[PDB]
Amino acid sequence: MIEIKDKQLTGLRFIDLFAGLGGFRLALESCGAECVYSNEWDKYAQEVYEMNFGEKPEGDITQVNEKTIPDHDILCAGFPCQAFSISGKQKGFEDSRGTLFFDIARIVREKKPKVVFMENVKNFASHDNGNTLEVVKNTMNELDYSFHAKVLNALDYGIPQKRERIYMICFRNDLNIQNFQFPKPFELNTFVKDLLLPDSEVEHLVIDRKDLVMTNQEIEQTTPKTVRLGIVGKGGQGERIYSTRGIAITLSAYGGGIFAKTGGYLVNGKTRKLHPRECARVMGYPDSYKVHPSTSQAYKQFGNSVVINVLQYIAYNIGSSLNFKPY
DNA sequence: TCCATGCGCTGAC
DNA sequence: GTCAGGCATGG
Ligand SMILES: Nc1ncnc2c1ncn2[C@@H]1O[C@H](CSCC[C@H](N)C(=O)O)[C@@H](O)[C@H]1O
Repeated sequence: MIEIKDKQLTGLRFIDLFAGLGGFRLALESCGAECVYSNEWDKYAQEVYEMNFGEKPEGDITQVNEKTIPDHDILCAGFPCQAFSISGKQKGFEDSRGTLFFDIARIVREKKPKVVFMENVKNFASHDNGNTLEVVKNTMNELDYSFHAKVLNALDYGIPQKRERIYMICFRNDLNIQNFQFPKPFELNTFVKDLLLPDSEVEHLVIDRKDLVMTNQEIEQTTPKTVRLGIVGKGGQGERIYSTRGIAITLSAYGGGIFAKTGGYLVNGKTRKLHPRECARVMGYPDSYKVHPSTSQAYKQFGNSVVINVLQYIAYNIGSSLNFKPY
């Protein structure tokens, strides 16, 4: 994550729904905002969240009485994407994990915050011929909010990872916000190799497959894209090796393959998965953030997480708009 | 709400 | 054609 000099969100309160690792909290707090409520039902996610923030999030949001939630100015929610990912069944709203948005609507209807800040996968904008997005837009409009949505790629915001997500920002109408804008992209100057740990700390992650097949030669010039160098097995998900001179592929939470949830990388002549810490760095998490003791749960959590830097730029712009109150 | 891995198709080219 | 992006099942 980066450092924010002008704390645009100072004095504002927000709630951390579907908290997970707490990426939204890190981002909003870096801007001076105060967290007054968090919710997450995963046991292991609750443990890591408590390790880094000192409090346990409330459980299953579907069984929480919205009136119970503390007044707040901004509602943050990176809700479940498994039902919308192109890698799954795309049942969307017909999936038990695809209805959480309505829980969000339910909370908004009661608390009416100034801002609703949501996140999901890129496919959310196209899912079901765009009906899924329209449903969200209309729901928010009927709740008396403006709706701003855009897919952003982490690689355009200083992070060496290809992670395209849809960001949806909504301002309550009585605030008359007409100047909100998604941050503009900029040149990437950091690559996977620059975030790697020393070889002496990841020897155990090295994988030596006899069926490795180099499909491309290692490049010598860094580039803002994923560069596949080869594959193992049939080359499916988790069986693809990439160059550290390029950017990391998107981290997976439920993915498989021999290089499961991180993908494989060519490092100093050897192929290996990424270490939890490296996963934290590709997600913009500061080295001071404590990862969950179970590496398996750590990979899962980062796979589901958001990129801190992208949320920071957006949070700053939300604040910039809320603070423009000329006479 | 355990950990591991071979898929087996989908969306955007 | 090229390639990035959870489910099912075994222990
Ligand atoms: N009914 C529910 N109540 C509370 N949390 C839920 C839920 N259904 C799913 N979740 C949680 O929703 C999260 C979606 S992924 C969220 C990532 C998070 N924003 C980050 O910063 O790391 C997961 O951690 C998952 O366990």
